[PDB]
Amino acid sequence: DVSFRLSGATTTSYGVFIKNLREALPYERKVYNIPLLRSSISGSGRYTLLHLTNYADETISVAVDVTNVYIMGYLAGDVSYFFNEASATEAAKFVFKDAKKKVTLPYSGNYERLQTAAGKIRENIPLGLPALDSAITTLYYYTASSAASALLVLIQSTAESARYKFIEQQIGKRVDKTFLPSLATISLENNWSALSKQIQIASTNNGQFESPVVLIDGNNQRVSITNASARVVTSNIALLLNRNNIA
Repeated sequence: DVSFRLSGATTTSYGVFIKNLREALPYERKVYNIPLLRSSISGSGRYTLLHLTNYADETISVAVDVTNVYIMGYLAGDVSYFFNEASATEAAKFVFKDAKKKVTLPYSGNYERLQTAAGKIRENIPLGLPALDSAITTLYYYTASSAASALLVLIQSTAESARYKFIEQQIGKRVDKTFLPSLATISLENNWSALSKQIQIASTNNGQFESPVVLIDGNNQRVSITNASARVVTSNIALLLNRNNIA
């Protein structure tokens, strides 16, 4: 398990949290020195917990599938909450088994499903440490009408930062304020599977992608990634989704 406390949080402590998170995940090997997540894992071993505490010292435990960094649900005291989808329903057989009340959220963890539930797209949902604190509080008290937005903040602040150094850096920089994520940040999130697949193909194709991955750069400019020498591959992506889990 790994923990992150908002009270006393700093750019450095957020980085340490993300490093601990990445290191809590088992990997098959490294491709271009990037950890390759496992194809599959048996029962309980497939999940890990992140204990997140807000400024007010209230904690939620978040269940994460270690093969894909997908969040399954979370626990607040003795009430558990799981996404309305197959993966989460399976996770519930193994995690938070003794919760006294088990709530099924009215949506899956899919970005589009969450955005529709939140009534806002990621471009307009603030991130940064104070945002993560607000999200934790919202989830701890389960204010239903704000939960989808809180989950979008939570997912990006844990899974997306773990997957990309760039995202980790952006979120960790905002300690006493919030910010709206750039199209580049969102582009990274949307293309994690594609990038993961192409990097693995490149490893046995002389660094060449079979199919280009189109991303939006810092200047909102559209760019096409086609090989393992790109900066996104050499200096950003921190975890790779196993090709076996990519359709």
